[PDB]
Amino acid sequence: GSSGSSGKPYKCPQCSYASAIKANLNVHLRKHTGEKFACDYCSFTCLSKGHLKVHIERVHKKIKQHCRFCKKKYSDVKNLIKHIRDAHDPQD
Ligand SMILES: [Zn+2]
Ligand SMILES: [Zn+2]
Ligand SMILES: [Zn+2]
Repeated sequence: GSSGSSGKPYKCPQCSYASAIKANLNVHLRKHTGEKFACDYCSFTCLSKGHLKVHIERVHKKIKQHCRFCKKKYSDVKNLIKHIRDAHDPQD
């Protein structure tokens, strides 16, 4: 059948790494260790801080935002922005 000569079945849940041995997968994961930026919305994690931010702008995008000025929640942040410029419109 299709499945003939398979290899590198073990995949890394941290990156697109692979190996033909479990042990290897373990030692390989050790390298990933270090800086782990977890999401402040879900059980998500990333090595690149810059990326983590995007995860929220793509996953948790348009989340109930609470105005730090009038403690007013807004279904769509987009609006919250205009609001501040409307009600909380600065002199500058
Ligand atoms: Zn890896
Ligand atoms: Zn998240
Ligand atoms: Zn406000």
